[PDB]
Amino acid sequence: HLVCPMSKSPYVDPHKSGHEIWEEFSMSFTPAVKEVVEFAKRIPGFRDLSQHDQVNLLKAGTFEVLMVRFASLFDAKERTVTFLSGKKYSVDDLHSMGAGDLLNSMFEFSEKLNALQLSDEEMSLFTAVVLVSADRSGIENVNSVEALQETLIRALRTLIMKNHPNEASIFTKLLLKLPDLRSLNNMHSEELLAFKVH
Ligand code: COH
Repeated sequence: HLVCPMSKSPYVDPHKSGHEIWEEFSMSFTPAVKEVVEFAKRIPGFRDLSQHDQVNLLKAGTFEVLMVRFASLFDAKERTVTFLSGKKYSVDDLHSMGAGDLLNSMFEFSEKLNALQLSDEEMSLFTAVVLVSADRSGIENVNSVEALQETLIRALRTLIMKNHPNEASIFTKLLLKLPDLRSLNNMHSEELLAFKVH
C-alpha cells in the first residue's frame, strides 16, 4: 500500500514497477508542491532572500507548509483521512495497510490546529511563518532568514492581537506548533525514504 493522503488512493497495483508507481504518485502530489512555490513567491521578503536560500527553505519547509494546509484532511471526530482524490479511509483501515504512530501524531496535531479555528488570513500568515522557520541546515545567509521570520512573527502577533484582544495566548500556541511540525517532518522523512514497492 501507499498510506499517504497525497496519493489518490492507498491501493497499489502490484504489477506496476516502482518507477511507474512513483510517477503516478507524483501527478497527485506535484500540483500541491508547486502551490507552495507560488505561495512563497507572494511572501514579499522571500524574494529578497538569496536564490540559494529560497530554494533551501522550500526544500526543508514544503512538507511543513503542506501539513498545515492539509490538516483538514484529518477528521478526528469521524476518524477518517481524506485523500487528494476526495475518497475517505478510516484510521483502522489505514492502520491495517501499514500506517502507525506517525498517522496518530498527525491526527493529534490536526485536531489541536483545526480546533483553534483560524481565519484564512490568520492561517495564511501562520503558514508564512512556518515556511521561513524551516530547518536552516542548508542556509547561507542565516541572519537574513531570521530577520524575515522576525518580521512575519511580529505581523502575526499584531493580527492575533487585533482578532483576539482577550486571547493573546493563541499567538503563543501557534509558535509552539513549530517544534511539533519539525517532529512530524523528521518522522515522515523516515517513512518516505523507507518506502518500497517490491
Ligand atoms: C498532510 C500530511 C502529509 C503530507 C503533506 C505528505 C506529503 C508527502 C510528500 C510530499 C510531496 C511525499 C513525497 C510523501 C511521501 C510519502 N508519505 Co506523506 N504526507 C503526509 C502524510 C503522510 C502520512 C500520514 C503517512 C503515513 C504515515 C504512517 O503512519 O505510516 C505518509 C506516508 C508517506 C509515504 C510512505 C507510504 C507507505 O509506507 O505506505 C511516502 C512515500 N504521509 N508524503
